[PDB]
Amino acid sequence: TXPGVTXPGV
DNA sequence: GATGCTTC
DNA sequence: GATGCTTC
Repeated sequence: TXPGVTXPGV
């Protein structure tokens, strides 16, 4: 997730 | 070191 | 099955 904690996603 | 899901 | 790395 994020970044942080990508997206999701990417 | 945690860490985290979403679309692709 | 592949992604996507940061801020915390």
